[PDB]
Amino acid sequence: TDQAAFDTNIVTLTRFVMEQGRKARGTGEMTQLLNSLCTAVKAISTAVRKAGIAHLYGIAGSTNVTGDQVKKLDVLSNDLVINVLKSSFATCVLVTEEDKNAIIVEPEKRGKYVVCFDPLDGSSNIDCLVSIGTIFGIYRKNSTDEPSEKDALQPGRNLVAAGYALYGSATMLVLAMVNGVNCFMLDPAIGEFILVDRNVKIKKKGSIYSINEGYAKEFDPAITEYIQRKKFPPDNSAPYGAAYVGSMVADVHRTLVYGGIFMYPANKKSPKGKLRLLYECNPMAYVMEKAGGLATTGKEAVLDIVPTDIHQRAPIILGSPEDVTELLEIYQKHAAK
Amino acid sequence: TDQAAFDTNIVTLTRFVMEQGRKARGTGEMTQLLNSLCTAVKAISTAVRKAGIAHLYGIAGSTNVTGDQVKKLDVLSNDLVINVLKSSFATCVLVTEEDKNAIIVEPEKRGKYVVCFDPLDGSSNIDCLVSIGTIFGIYRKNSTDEPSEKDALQPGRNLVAAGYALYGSATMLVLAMVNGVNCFMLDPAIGEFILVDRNVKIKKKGSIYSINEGYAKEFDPAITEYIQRKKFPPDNSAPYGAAYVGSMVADVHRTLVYGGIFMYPANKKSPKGKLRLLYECNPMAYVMEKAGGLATTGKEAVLDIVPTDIHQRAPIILGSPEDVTELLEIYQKHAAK
Amino acid sequence: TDQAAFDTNIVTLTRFVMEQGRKARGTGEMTQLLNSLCTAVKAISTAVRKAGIAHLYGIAGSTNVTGDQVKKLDVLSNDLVINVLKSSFATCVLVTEEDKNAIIVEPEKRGKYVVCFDPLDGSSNIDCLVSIGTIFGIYRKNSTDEPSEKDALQPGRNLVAAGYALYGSATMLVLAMVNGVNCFMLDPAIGEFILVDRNVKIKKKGSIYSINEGYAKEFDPAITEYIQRKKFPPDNSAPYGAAYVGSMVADVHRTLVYGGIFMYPANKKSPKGKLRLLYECNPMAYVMEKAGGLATTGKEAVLDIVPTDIHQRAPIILGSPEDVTELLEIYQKHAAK
Amino acid sequence: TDQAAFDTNIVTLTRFVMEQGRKARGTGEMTQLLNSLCTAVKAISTAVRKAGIAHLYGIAGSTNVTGDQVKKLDVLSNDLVINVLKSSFATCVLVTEEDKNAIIVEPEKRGKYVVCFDPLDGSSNIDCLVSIGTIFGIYRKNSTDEPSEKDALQPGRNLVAAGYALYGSATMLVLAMVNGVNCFMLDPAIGEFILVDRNVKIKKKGSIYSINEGYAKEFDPAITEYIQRKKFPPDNSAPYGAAYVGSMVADVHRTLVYGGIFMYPANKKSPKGKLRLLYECNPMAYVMEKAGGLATTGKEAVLDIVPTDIHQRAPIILGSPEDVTELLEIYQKHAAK
Ligand SMILES: O=P(O)(O)OC[C@H]1O[C@](O)(CO)[C@@H](O)[C@@H]1O
Ligand SMILES: O=P(O)(O)OC[C@H]1O[C@](O)(CO)[C@@H](O)[C@@H]1O
Ligand SMILES: O=P(O)(O)OC[C@H]1O[C@](O)(CO)[C@@H](O)[C@@H]1O
Ligand SMILES: O=P(O)(O)OC[C@H]1O[C@](O)(CO)[C@@H](O)[C@@H]1O
Repeated sequence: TDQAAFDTNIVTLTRFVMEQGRKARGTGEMTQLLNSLCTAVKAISTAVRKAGIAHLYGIAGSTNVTGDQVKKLDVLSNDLVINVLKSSFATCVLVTEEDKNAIIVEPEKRGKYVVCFDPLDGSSNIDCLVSIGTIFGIYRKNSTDEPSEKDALQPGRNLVAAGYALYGSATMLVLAMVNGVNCFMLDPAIGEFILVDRNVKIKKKGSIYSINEGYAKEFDPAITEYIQRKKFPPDNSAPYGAAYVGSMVADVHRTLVYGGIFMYPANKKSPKGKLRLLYECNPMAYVMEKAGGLATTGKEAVLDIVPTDIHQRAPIILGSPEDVTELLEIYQKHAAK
Repeated sequence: TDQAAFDTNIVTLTRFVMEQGRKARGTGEMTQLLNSLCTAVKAISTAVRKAGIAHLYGIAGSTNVTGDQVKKLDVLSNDLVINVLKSSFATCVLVTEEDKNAIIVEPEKRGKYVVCFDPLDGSSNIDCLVSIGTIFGIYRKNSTDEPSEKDALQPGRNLVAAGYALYGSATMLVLAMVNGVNCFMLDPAIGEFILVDRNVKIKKKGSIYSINEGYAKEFDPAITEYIQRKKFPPDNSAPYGAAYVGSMVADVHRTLVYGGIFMYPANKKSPKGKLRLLYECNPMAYVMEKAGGLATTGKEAVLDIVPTDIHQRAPIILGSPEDVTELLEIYQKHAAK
Repeated sequence: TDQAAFDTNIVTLTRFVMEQGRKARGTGEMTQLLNSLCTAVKAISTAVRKAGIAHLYGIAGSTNVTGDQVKKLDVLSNDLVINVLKSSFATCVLVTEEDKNAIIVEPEKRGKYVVCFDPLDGSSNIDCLVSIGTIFGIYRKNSTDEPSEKDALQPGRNLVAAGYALYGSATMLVLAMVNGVNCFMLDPAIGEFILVDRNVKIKKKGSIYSINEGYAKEFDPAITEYIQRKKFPPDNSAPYGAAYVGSMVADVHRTLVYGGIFMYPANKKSPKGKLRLLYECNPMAYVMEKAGGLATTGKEAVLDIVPTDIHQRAPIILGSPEDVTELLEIYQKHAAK
Repeated sequence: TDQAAFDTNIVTLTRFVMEQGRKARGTGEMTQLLNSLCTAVKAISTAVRKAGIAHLYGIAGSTNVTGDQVKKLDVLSNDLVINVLKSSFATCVLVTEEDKNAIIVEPEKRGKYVVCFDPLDGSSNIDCLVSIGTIFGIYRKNSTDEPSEKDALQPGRNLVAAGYALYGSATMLVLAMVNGVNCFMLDPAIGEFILVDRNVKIKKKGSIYSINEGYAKEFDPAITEYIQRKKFPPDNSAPYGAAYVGSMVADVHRTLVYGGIFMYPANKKSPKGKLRLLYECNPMAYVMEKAGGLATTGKEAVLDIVPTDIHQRAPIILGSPEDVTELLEIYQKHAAK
């Protein structure tokens, strides 16, 4: 249909819960949440435009000496991305990798929305200005009793909203709850978030794939098989392209468009991959599923584990329900016993 | 005291009610409000950097032909500054000058916080880039029954938060409720509001005054008396300075600092002045009082009238409790009968 | 369907100064210290507007630093300029307010220009948060001599252009040249003082006087037996309004975009006015007479003054041809005995 | 107490190019089309990043505009550049991608430079929202002749500088000159490509190859019987990782700030590579060999190519001295029969 109108309007993130929220007859408590992170999708959004060199220590007021000499900004990100959560007065179990374990919230600033986020999708190789941003997750807190680190030990299948934050050039927060996916391209001129492509649905026939191809030898003859099919497509087909930003997001957000498919299991160096799942190989996985995007580990659906530790890691391979789920009959071609 | 610390923190506006709000054991409903205006203290904040010439029609997507040929942006301001209020789902009586009368809110997006604002402190003479911004007001809706235009007919004395928005260079939202005043200097780099001088208290001994001195002849021998005292300070004193931006804000925000005092009654041309009080000669008046700032009309305390019409206008003279209230014994020197 | 978004042939100051000097093979060295002056102004806007991430607000504590009575933003904003400029080499002589004695740029550079200015005049009135600005002229000199203070000593009728801005609701760099009055507005999207306000000439007999009537008893016989003239135009008709910003910078702005009577008479502390030739008289006033707006001092004029000190208070008095000629005629007639 | 806030002697690109050319009286005309090229890039960052107030998103409707397969941001971003540039006069010759045939700038201007470029290469990969960029070289020519296509036809070993940027997590304008590799980062606070990343040279034998292994069956004998070499370095040790951005621009970036093996071999649709001399080979590759990083094509090199068409696909293959020499040695040895 065609009628893309003129201005006098915007679509923030507040409105998304401010609106849908009451339609669910509630408190607007679920919302006390993500704004603090919305406020973050801009906060660090811009930190990297500067993160490069003469911008951080001194030239920004950085004095909370954290680390040995391998970082500080990263910690500074989450360093306000912590109490900000307390500033919402509704935080329960503030789940964060930065800390060995979470931090159980004080009697006062407590709710029933356990935020489980990665305060940084390993920006590390920030020296190139690649596609990175924020990460998060949450549960409507299943239990009741004095919240210990505990409950952040919950599957995405019983998690109604796990998510990231992509600052490419476009700071665009794709918010999604237990119903669909929706991106909020920000507007700095107005320091305001603005939705853009109303509702997302995972594509079905891609053409680019993601995993690390720099890694031939060590990989397995089951994954190093799905590989063959792209390179050497079998019944007279055309070779799958690829672009590996390296990132989980910057490749698992391409998936949100054109046609990408991450592949990343036990890299042999590591027994499961490189994503500390509970706020790594999950937020994305969840967002795709709502969108009708079949997420998984290759040997297990990413949203269905008994979280055997907070900072536990895991694999994720998702994209085209024909292409990413194609690996079933690849893992199922390599069938020896 | 001295300990002005380093970074890793910010003080928005959300937090002010998100925080104080629960300390009042409520819904966070009062807050669904002003964010939409917070979102505005930035929204138009920047409209004037452009408002000047090659920025508006076409070059911004302006097509909702309002007026004869004397404006459009102004209407465009409030043009989104309207439904934005509906986007909060808690709006009752959206009070706005732009319209002859308010607009009574539909059953759905209704609360118990009647927002009474001036969507524009007569920017008109925008051709100079002077000190202007937003305006507002609100009541915790006293009645109950089907809200007609009605209730926006309420005194500031039974109004717990009337306010403006000053974009000088510094977009700084001084929020205040029934308890004190607090300004939120924005940060565009993060499109985020940031409080600055914790708590305000009206000064007591100024040195600059505001009213229009271009107007000798028509003024009265009671106001054209307070005048004498400044020009010709009596018992061997020094002449009061002045700077009349022209604006109500840009002079009644100076009052918030250094030492100003607006004077502005029936300009004779008009029977009460030029401020359509209920969202003009009031927001400020109220903000000063909390701060221990004695507001008034000269012949009546600005926060105590039976609102004899929505768009009704009125006078306001406030500042130093010795200086602005000095007029009592001036109005009281000119005592004839 | 059709697509429309923005300007793709933008008129950058760089682009008018790169094509305006073509009247006679402009050499291509004017904009040298112009785009090099530029960056400074461009920058200083967010001083008053922003806080970086923390400015004077937070760093040590509320220490009683009463040993001086001048803000610190006054040297970081000055040096910056005195530093961005010398790098284009074109410098010759230097004179400011936030400095002392004539400082120069070695015969290891040098070009042909003598910019006389003030870092960001007003400063203090940014505390009351007014949208103030800054005066700043430049010189194309006649000298084989090594930069003595006697070199800057030239009246307005001998400059190349005068310039200033006002970081108010968008900075607008303003400069006067052989062809007239332009007005460059600033795009923050890219940080750009673009020509979006071409030529500018005011209204012949503008109904708006200008000055702080609070100084009533301080001015000489003219202005006074000249004030009520405007108060109630002897012609019985339209009396003058007043939007006297309060801060000198805009005292010239608003007026310009209109037509009014701004000025400064010799009072008590000012038996020679107070707004220095080299930085008030020759820039803004050179902008003015050249704008087609009469500019005055006291009895004499700015376009003809030679200081003893590069910091010599030369009065100022300006507006529309009729608006000010009336007054110089006031003087004419006020020759008295 | 002490006061600290920012830099007050900033190193503007304008300021390095205004002082770098002093090696021998730089004439002061280099930065002419440089600050005039500048504004364009400076601008184009918010194309991908912003939407003005509305871009392609909202204006008419989702009309099936399938008559073409190239975005519209491709001409507003091009023209803009081809328009900001001609205004400095210094132009000589013009060659792009988003245009056709040699377009020039009349003998009513002209200067000495021939900037060959692409408006914003990548475009499309901004839909998937990747932080892409743009290649754009410039020429200081040898010609008494009237601008024939035969004039641009010069290899890299005959330029004055090559340049590009990547509007990713802050645009960084990058340009190579007689003295080496710099890296100007962009301050949006004032819109400034400043020198905050001085000199830059990579790691000698960088453990990170570069290219889309998805193209496996498409490249010539070298890369292939060269791939597993890096997969498992014959030295048994450290195998190469891969952060192949996916988009050519950063395919040169990240690498640079590290050390890797980026390249492009002649495949099916590319029996002459695909990344044109005048805009891929001579800019970025001139940036490279001059960066101290071996740059290649196929058998021959970029620094020595003469096109039939100003749009002639010249392959590209580059990285660290050891990283690529191994490969040109691969060719050496791969002389075969
Ligand atoms: O090892 P690679 O291929 O460079 O991938 C980068 C990895 O680092 C991270 O940023 C971890 O923080 C992951 O999300 C990501 O998978
Ligand atoms: O008439 P003056 O002195 O210029 O004052 C401007 C007036 O216009 C307004 O902006 C009205 O919108 C008032 O708030 C203000 O008092
Ligand atoms: O009220 P006063 O004493 O005339 O001071 C205001 C004037 O003085 C200044 O401080 C300097 O001229 C300006 O900002 C303004 O023009
Ligand atoms: O996966 P492919 O087919 O090699 O395409 C990606 C490459 O092509 C381009 O589109 C042009 O080189 C670049 O962005 C990138 O280097």
